[PDB]
Amino acid sequence: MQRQFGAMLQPGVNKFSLRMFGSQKAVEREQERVKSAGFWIIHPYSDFRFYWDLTMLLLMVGNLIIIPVGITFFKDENTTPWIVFNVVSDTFFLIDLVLNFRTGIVVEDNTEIILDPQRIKMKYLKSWFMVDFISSIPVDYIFLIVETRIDSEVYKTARALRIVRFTKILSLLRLLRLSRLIRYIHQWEEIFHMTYDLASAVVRIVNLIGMMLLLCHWDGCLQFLVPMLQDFPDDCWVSINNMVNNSWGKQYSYALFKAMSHMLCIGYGRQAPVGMSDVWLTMLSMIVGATCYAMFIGHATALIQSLDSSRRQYQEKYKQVEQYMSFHKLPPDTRQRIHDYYEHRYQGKMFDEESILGELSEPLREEIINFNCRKLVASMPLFANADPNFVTSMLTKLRFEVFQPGDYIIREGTIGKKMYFIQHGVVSVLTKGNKETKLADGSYFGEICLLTRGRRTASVRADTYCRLYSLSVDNFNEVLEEYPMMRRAFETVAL
Amino acid sequence: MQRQFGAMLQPGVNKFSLRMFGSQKAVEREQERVKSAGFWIIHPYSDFRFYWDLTMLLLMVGNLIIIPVGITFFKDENTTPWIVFNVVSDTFFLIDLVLNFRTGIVVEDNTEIILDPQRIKMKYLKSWFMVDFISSIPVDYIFLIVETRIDSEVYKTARALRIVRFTKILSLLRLLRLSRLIRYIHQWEEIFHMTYDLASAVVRIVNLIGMMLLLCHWDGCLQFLVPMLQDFPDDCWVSINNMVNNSWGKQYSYALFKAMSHMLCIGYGRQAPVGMSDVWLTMLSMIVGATCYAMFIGHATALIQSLDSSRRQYQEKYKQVEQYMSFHKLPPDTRQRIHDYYEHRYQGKMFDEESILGELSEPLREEIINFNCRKLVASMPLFANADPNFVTSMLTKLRFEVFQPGDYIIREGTIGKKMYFIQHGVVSVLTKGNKETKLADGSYFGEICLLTRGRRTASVRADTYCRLYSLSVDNFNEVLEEYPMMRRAFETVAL
Amino acid sequence: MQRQFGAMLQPGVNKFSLRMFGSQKAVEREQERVKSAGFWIIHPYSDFRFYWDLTMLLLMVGNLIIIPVGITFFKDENTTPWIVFNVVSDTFFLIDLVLNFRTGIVVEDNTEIILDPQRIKMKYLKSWFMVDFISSIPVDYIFLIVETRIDSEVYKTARALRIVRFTKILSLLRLLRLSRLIRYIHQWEEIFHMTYDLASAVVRIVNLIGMMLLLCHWDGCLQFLVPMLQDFPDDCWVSINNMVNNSWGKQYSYALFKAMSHMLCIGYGRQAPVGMSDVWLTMLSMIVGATCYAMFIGHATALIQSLDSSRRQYQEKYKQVEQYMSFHKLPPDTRQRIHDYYEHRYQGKMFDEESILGELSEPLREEIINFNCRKLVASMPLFANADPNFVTSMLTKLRFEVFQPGDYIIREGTIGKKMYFIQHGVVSVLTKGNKETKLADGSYFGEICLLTRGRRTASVRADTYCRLYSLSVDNFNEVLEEYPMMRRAFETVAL
Amino acid sequence: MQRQFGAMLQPGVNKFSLRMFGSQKAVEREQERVKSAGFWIIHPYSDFRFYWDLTMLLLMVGNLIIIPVGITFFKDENTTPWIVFNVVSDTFFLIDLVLNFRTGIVVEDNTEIILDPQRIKMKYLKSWFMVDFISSIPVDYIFLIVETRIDSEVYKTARALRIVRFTKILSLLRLLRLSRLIRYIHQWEEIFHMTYDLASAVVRIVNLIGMMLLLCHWDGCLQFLVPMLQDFPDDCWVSINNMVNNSWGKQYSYALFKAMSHMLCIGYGRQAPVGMSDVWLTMLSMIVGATCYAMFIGHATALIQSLDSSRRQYQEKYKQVEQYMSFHKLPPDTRQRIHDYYEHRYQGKMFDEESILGELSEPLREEIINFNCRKLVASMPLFANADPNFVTSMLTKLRFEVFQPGDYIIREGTIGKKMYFIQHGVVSVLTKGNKETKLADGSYFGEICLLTRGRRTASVRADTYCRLYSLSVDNFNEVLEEYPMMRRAFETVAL
Repeated sequence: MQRQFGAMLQPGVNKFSLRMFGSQKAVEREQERVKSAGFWIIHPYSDFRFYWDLTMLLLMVGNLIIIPVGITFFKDENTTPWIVFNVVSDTFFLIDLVLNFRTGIVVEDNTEIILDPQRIKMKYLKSWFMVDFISSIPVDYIFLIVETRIDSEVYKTARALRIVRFTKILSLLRLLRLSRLIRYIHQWEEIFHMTYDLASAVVRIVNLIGMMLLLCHWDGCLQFLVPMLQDFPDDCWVSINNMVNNSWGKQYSYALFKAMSHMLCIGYGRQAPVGMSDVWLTMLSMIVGATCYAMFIGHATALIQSLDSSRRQYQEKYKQVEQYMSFHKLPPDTRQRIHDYYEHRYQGKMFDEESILGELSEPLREEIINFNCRKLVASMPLFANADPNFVTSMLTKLRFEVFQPGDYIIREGTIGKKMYFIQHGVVSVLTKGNKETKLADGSYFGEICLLTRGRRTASVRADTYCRLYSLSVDNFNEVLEEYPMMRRAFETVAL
Repeated sequence: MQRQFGAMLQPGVNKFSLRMFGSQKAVEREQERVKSAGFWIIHPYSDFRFYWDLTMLLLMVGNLIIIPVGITFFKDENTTPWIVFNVVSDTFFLIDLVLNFRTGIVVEDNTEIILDPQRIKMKYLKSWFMVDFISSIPVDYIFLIVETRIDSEVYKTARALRIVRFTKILSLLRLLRLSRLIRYIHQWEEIFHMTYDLASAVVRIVNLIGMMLLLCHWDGCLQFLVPMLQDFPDDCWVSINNMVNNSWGKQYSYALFKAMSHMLCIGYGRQAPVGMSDVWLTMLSMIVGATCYAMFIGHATALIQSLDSSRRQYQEKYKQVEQYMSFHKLPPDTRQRIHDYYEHRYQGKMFDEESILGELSEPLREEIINFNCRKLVASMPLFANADPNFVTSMLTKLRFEVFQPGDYIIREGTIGKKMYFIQHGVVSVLTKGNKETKLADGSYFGEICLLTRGRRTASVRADTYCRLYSLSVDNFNEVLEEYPMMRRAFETVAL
Repeated sequence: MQRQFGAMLQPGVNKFSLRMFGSQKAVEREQERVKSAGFWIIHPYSDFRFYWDLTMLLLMVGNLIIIPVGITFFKDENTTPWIVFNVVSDTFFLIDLVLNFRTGIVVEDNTEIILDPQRIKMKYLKSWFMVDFISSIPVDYIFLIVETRIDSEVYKTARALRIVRFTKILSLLRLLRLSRLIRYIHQWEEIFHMTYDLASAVVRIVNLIGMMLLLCHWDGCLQFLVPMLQDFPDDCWVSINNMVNNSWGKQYSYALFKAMSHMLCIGYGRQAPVGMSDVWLTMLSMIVGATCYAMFIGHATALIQSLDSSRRQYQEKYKQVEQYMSFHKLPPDTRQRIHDYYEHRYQGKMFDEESILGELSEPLREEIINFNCRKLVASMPLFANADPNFVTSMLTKLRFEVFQPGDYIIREGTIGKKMYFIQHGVVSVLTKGNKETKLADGSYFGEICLLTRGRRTASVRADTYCRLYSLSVDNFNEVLEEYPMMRRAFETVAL
Repeated sequence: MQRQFGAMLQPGVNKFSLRMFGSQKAVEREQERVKSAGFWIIHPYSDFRFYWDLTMLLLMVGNLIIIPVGITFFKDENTTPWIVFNVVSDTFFLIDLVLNFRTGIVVEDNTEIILDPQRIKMKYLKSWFMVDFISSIPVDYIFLIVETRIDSEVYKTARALRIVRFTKILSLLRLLRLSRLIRYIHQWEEIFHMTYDLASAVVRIVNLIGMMLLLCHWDGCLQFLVPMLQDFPDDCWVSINNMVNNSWGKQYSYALFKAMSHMLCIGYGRQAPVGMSDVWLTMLSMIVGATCYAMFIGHATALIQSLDSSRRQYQEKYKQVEQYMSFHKLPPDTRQRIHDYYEHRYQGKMFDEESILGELSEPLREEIINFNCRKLVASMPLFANADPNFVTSMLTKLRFEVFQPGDYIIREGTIGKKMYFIQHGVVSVLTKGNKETKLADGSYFGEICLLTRGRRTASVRADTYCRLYSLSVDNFNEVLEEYPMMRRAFETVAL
């Protein structure tokens, strides 16, 4: 299958490519730009790069956990499965270092992914080649093989002891795979922000919890490593606690306890540090742990301030309204009225209807307005015998309004300028002759002033917290400007 | 009373139901939807569900406090009132587990509360049945009765010791009632946000203080439990402190001290942990306590940033104005003038008058404007002999303005465009002939240019920080457009 | 002087009364409302209430510091200057308790200060009378005198030892003066927010530092008090450290060290607590100190987020612009252009010119616009021979604009719509015949299209980051609408 | 070179001077104001002041690190290179104190840098002369020389021991160079905010990390100094740890460990403090360290809340939209539609197109609109045969719109009001006769209603997430108002 390998390196059409490049035609143009690049160029949004980086993350986490425990706590680090594990890992990392010479580079300074095979080489050499080249090759086995090639009988004096100490130091160059771990996790978390829309504070605090666990683990390995390379002098914390000859589990547990004690701000180990190794290592672990815990408090605060943002914005708005009422020295009755109005208008959380209906497109706006109000405008017989385009063009002019119980919605004797549709609540129509009718949901009132443009003949008082839709006369005239046939029909039926 | 039991399960008309469903008719429709559901379906907004969940919270808090202390610190946990307490509690929790098969489920993805008796079953089995079924039945007494049914003489060897240890482990399955505690507290705190409008940061920090006390209590019980199940070896913290045979109060006090020491970032107990049980338990308590204390700092910061939000927004606005003055390199005299203006305009706290008067309804706007200005427009004799509808339609066009002492409010010789009403402050009218009159609160000036639309004939200088209301000529013409009779009356009286 | 005492109780005219009540007439009305209240009613904004509360704060701070140290660390608390100090203090506090029956109460629910002498009595009894009545009277000396009146020879048995312990407990009822301390400090800090405009975060963090010092001091006194009332048993921290018989300075130093160690998250004292007194007292001090330190981190964060608010808002705006450029996939050259434009437009800090000039009054707006631009519009000979009212009405229509070097400010061949005035920068005018002139500060260009309304005849390219003022043709026509004489003059001179 | 020295003191034309003073002419005016000031006045924005302050910072950091270690840990502080180092340092600081009498003072209350040689003297004496005069002169060597001049044989009794103690105390007056360090670092960091636009939180947290390291270093020196001046009594921490006679490296390491332990909230040293020196010094270090660490948590939180500000603002906006959908009780299908629309409109991050295009200048707006849309309007044959000024004036009226798949972009039978250009996506044109054509990127539709102003004849449905540009009929008429020749050409070609 010489075509399937060429297909997997190219960025396939998925949710991510359609969201990045915009159209399917742009993704096909990107596939053609990968095709015209050269000999087997890997695009960093493909499927092969994804599954390869997934296997590399599942290998790097295991390497960064297993390798310091294998180096520091065990004495003979030349057993057969340990060498097998290191050689298999370094084989995968050399394969990844070769494949980095064929992967495109996503630059955040443009929308142009670099696919020039010479320019990716001249960028990867100038950016991240030295770290990956150190962390890929087994420098310790190179030093061991070269030292035994120089002297096959090197174990005569205590110089071979220094060779073993320097082997254990050079084998910590495999901890520079953290750079590739960080660069792969950021590169795929940006993609998963683009696709799935997860909260940014959750992602950053998961990243920080991962780094805190990894640094606590490395510091716990380090505070046993440095007394181990000094052959456990009588002032290190290992020999003071008489735990030189315990099992490696107890050594790792108590060392990780020292690291976590100086990380989460508790302290100490058994006693205070004594030797000059332990004092400076404890100060290093204290600096690293206090920095990581301060950043954890920062990410937790940024997470908590995004949980109730709408209700927080509501309370900021209502404190501004409290200041407005205090500035003009309003009586407390009106303050109770305004408080009840904001409790029954926004229901404790802030939203701006005008900006939200402005940001939406046209069919979503029409769909929301239809679902809200077409069941109400169908109940009026002036509108059921008209153009559906007239109704659709008229529904945009409705305004949502809220009235408290006791309010005069329509005061009798004024110029009628608005027509009201009832969504929720019960109103009372007072007319002359001491007649008081009740209107409820799905009803309407104030329609004579729309047609005739006269004055008010009856009062309307709200009895509950009424949610109403309003239609002005001027907006109705603007709707009649485009539809003159229904205007002439209203002129004839008005006769 | 076969009708009262059917009435209490249905959501009664209260402040909460009227605020959720909107109208009383919608609440009656919800009552009919509960009635047409099936055999005795409980609606989760009712009164019976409220008093039942209140009794369950008052039982769960007592259970989660008493049960770990009864398990870990006491030896013979088969005394009579302890068994009575457990059986009465588990009877109530089985009754609650049965009643969960008849409670509706409030889904936050819609406004449709599920009342289908088969769909609530198929949702509760797929969501939260296993946890409540474990935490309801006394699994420990089942294991004890079944073990004694298998072997009535099981106390011969030390196998019964293992049976008692496993009984004390299985009796901690009653601590999964925390799930029902959390789900009931969130479900009723959402309702009490809807009704009473309490600050969200206060509610969340009370929730966090509750969880911190409960986790400190459970960790204090755990750090005595795990050395107790190992029959107190000579490396646990209990036998090192020689407090195996103290009273249970001293044991609980010092264990809760260890838990709270590793929670509020202090440490340690007496000495550092020694055995492998204590090291990993101390690391667990350190992780839990550091996480809870970091979240406490986060909630405290989110609480503190909501206390002076209006004054903080004022200071952000004034720092923007300081940058505006620094950008155009204004002289310091004008900077002192602008500083005094913002001190005497907003009085240290930010509020936007135009947006607030826009967000309100029509009668509240009319009520605020009447209380502010009808005592001022009644003092002008041009307006006392006019339509009250004219005055009411004109009062909307007033604008609030503030002038510093030394300002020329009206400069003589310009086109008169505004008319000013005095709320607070004393102004000086300078005219020709070196005549300087003083005007004060309730007075007015600049009314000749409203009627005649000519030019200015006298200067007006502010002597104090004057709060004034202004009325433009163009807005007055717009008010006269709708009321032509008062316009003709002003034409006749102007003659 | 029977008039001076009546004058000092009334709120004098100062910066504070003029800012609260608005006008001097309102302050005189408040003085008349104090006069018509009754027999010597004290207004809480007066001068006497200020100097009285100042002396009470300077007495309460001394009492709350001296009294616990005198109670806990000294044995014979019946020496003569100690009794003199307590009697003089309690005399002042009884005088303050009497004067609280004549002080008005500032209610935050209205702008109406209560001055009814019966209603202030019925509010002060229902609000804060019990705490002040306990903290005012010397309950310890009452108990001592009554106990010696009951039995004059009470020192026979060890019952008098219990009497002395109960005397030292009852003498801590003087620590309820903290309520009056808090209520006076909030009441005058609100007034000093109103007058002097100090940052709110600074005031709240000074309040919190005061409470942290006072609670650390009280906890240090308490952790010596409770072992002292138990006659120093052999498990308290005092007898373990062999510091029962040291001087009181060393006892207070080490006790305050224990309190501050459990406050600022360090711990412990010498060893872990042992007795059941010390364990629960250490847990109490840990809870209080961890709460106070978490609130200190919260107030420090709220202080730090208000230091660079303008530059933070600038960076939020520029990150939105970076997202806008990333969304339309703009080339990097235009991104560098937009970056240079925002560096040379806002200079790293956000300010909105239109909203700031809208919020100001009319003379400040005229003063800023005159200082910015009258030196520029005087240099044009079309405007120096015109009405100063014409210039003043025209200057409002100028717009501030910024052009990068390389930009074509005027492109030749278009419809001339704007006229440009130069504030800063050097532009190049290119015309036909390959002629390139340089214009600099105080010059102007594009004035022929203002008069004639034709087309462009020469190009203008910016050579530096030019700050310019612009004047449109349509705004110039709007200025000519009100001033027809200068329009006719421009018609004649244009001929 | 008598001219080069006069040139270097004057502010040269660079990026900073051109950004501050605005124009090169203003910088030449500032050079003339420096020239007409007096005898060799140094301007604080020059090059000489920059390189001088750079050498002073590189000297002050070395002095504040070396001087306390040389004072506290070494016994004979009169060796030759130590005296050479102090005399060379104090010579440079006296030269700097002389040069402060010739440096201008940048005042933040205006844009006028003070260059009056008498007024800079009378400001520097009243502001910062005493601190710099103490920190410049070697007060310790003055006291030593004067004491030996008074008595040449002063080493007879133990009074010379007191002289040496007082010499080591007075030699800590060189630590008042911290004032000049802070005043130089703020003065140049303001300038580097003006030039290079680095994030403010990064700069403030680097400043705080510097102060935390310096205060930890000084506290570590102090907690050895105060036991050293008491000749190491048997209750200090030095003699308890038996480390009086160790090397100075071990003493400094363990003292810095005590300071850092009480700074990063860990504690203690070996044991608790015992003597009254150590208790109060430990309380001082605890207060300083807890304050610095709380400010570090504050700066870290302010840094973290500025990292994802755009995505945070997007999530706040979408939570407001979730509240809007919950308020009107929309069905979940429309909620999924609105969620998909905001995922495909803003792509997870908030930006406001209208405000951003309003804030830009005219050529940047034209350049962005040309790059977005001139490749689209060139493909329409109605526009390729027209004025390029017509196209340039018309391109401003395009609006960016986004449609979901399934939406009817054009519904057949309505009044045609808009014309649509396709940027991304594939649409389907349905017409009568069951004909369905596909249009893609670079195509256009709905142009007949622009010319004729009739009704719709075919439906257009979106099949993908289409990004379109729209052009209304009314905006097209407004474009034709200014260009009547192309309007007449469209009238003729429309025939």
